[PDB]
Amino acid sequence: MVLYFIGLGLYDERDITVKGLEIAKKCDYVFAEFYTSLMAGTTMGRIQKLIGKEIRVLSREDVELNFENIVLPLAKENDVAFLTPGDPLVATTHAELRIRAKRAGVESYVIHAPSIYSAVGITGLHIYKFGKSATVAYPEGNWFPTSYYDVIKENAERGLHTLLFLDIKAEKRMYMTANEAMELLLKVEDMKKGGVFTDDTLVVVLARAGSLNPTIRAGYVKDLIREDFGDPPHILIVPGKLHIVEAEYLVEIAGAPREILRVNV
Amino acid sequence: MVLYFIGLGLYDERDITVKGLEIAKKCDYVFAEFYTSLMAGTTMGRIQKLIGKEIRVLSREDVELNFENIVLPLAKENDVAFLTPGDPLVATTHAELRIRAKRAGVESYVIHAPSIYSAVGITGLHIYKFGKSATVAYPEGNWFPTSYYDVIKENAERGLHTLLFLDIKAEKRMYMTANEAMELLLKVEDMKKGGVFTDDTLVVVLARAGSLNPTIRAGYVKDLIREDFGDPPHILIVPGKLHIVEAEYLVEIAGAPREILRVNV
Ligand SMILES: Nc1ncnc2c1ncn2[C@@H]1O[C@H](CSCC[C@H](N)C(=O)O)[C@@H](O)[C@H]1O
Ligand code: NA
Repeated sequence: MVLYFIGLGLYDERDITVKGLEIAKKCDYVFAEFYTSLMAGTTMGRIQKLIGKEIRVLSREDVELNFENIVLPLAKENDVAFLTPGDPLVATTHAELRIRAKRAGVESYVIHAPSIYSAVGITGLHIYKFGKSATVAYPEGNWFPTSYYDVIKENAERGLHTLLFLDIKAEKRMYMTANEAMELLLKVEDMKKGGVFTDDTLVVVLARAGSLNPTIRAGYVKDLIREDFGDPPHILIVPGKLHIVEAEYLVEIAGAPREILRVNV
Repeated sequence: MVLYFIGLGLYDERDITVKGLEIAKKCDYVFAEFYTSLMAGTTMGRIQKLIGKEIRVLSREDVELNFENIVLPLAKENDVAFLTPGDPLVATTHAELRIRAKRAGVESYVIHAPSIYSAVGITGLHIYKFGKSATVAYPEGNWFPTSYYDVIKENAERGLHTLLFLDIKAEKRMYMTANEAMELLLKVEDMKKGGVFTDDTLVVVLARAGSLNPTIRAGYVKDLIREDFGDPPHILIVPGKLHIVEAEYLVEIAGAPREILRVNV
C-alpha cells in the first residue's frame, strides 16, 4: 500500500528504467499525466502494452486540485504508480505531491528516469557550467513574460550556459519550438536592449532528445531562427563563454560555423 | 560500425533503461568504465549477469588516452557498447569521445539514463534554481584548492542552489563523506572568511540517490556535521534562499528543522 512516482524518460516507452518497469508491472492501479512534457516517440497503447496495465491519464486540474481525491485514496489499500514524462520531479511541481501523500498517511517512493536536464550533455557543453535555468512562456493576452531574458543575462555575465525549457500547452497540443522561442527573445531584446539576445547570438538547439537521432544544432540566431529542427519537443540553450573542446564539439557534431572554433578568452 | 554510449543510471543494475539494456544485449562487444563513479548498489558481476555479455572494464587511461585503439577498432565491424554510470556525456571529457568516433568513421548513438544532476530533484529543491556546479577536492601536499567555495558564493549571492560532488578515489574505492566535505568547507571559510559556509549554513545531503530508500537530510551545519548519513555515495547541496514550497518539502520529507521556514525563506 504505497505510491510510486515513476519517470518514463525522454522519448519513448523504452526510456523507463528497468527498475521502474518491474515496479510498474506489479502495481494494482496505474495513473499518469502527459502535460508536463511530450514523449514524441510513443503512445498510450505502447506504454500500456509494455507495462501490462490499464493506464488512467490525469489532467493538470485532476493532479493540482484532486491528486489526494483520485490517487491517494487508492494508495491506502493498494500499490499505486503515477507515471510522468522524463524525471517526475524535474521542472514540475510534482515534488509537492509527496507532501500531500505524507499528510494522507501514504508512503511514497521515487523512481528516476532520464531527464532533459542531464541530456543537455549530448550538446557537448559541460553540464557543470550551466547556470540558473528558465522557461520561455507563451505570452497570453496583454501579459508578456520576460524574466527568462534576465536569467540569460545573469548567466552570461558569469560565463555560464543557460538552459531554456520551452512552453507547452498539452490540452491544445501546443509545443513551443526553438524558432518561436528565438522570436520571442528577439522581441524582448528590442524592449530591453541589453545586448543579451540578438541575431549574432550563438545558440544551441536540442530536439527530441532520447530518440536515436535527435536534432542537435548550433549557430547564430540569424541563421537558425528559420531552420527546421523537426517535431517537438525542443529546448533552447544560450551558451556562455566556451571551452575549446565545447566549441570543437559544437562544430564537429552540431554543425556550428567553423568560426566559433576561435574562442575569445 | 556502431558505437553506443549507454548510461547505467544512479545506483544499481536496474537503473539502466529498457532501451539501454536491449541495445547492450545486441552488441557484439561491451565495455564499461567505473572511475567517474561506482554503482554502490550493485557489482560488476550483477551488471554482467543482467546484460548477459562479458564486460571488459576500462581504466581512465584506457579511455582518455586509448579510446581509439581499444574501443573504436571493434566498433568498425561490430556493434559496440560503452557503459558509464549515470547519464552518458555528463562526465566532462566524455562528449569529445564522440568526436573521436566521427574521426574514425564510426557512428555513435547516446542512450540516456538517470543522472544525479536531475535526481537531486528528490531533495525538493527546484531544478531551475541550481547554479554552477562544482567538486569538493581533498587538499594534499602544498595544494589546498578552494574554487568550489567561490562557486557556492557566486551562486548563493544570486539566490541559486549549489550542487557539490564529493571527491572520490575509484581505484582505492574511497569516498569523501558529506561530513568531511563540511569540515573542509568550514576550514576554507576560516581561510577566506567570506561568510559563505558556517555552522549556521543550511545544507542538504543526498545519499544513495536511485535506491528505493535514499537518505535525504536537511539542516544547519552545526547539527549535520557529525550525523551518520549512511553508506556512500554522498552529494552535498548548499541551497540559496528558499521558496516556501522547497522549505516545506525539506521539513516534511528531509526532516529539516521548522526553523528553516522562517530563517531560510
Ligand atoms: N526529449 C526532449 N527533447 C527536447 N526537449 C525536451 C525533451 N523532454 C523535455 N524537454 C523540454 O522540457 C520541457 C518539459 S519540462 C519537464 C521536464 C521533465 N520532468 C524532464 O525530466 O525532462 C519541454 O517543453 C521541452 O522544452
Ligand atoms: Na545545473
